[PDB]
Amino acid sequence: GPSQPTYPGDDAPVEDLIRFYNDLQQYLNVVTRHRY
Amino acid sequence: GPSQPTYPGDDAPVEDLIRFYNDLQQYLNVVTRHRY
Ligand SMILES: [Zn+2]
Ligand SMILES: [Zn+2]
Repeated sequence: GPSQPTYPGDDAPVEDLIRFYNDLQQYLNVVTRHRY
Repeated sequence: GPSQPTYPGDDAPVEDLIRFYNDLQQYLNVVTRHRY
């Protein structure tokens, strides 16, 4: 599956936290075998 | 709004990454003024 996303840091702009959130969602969906 | 969640670390168990994901979602919804 996808490799584990890198956390962009506490001080990242909101746009980058949103990007990380989306990548983390995808990662967790694959790890849990639930790609919906 | 809620304070910014603390990242639990790359090596956290999946359950804790899910918990962080949910807390981050709530945080981002409030920051973007879109609590749906
Ligand atoms: Zn892979
Ligand atoms: Zn507050």
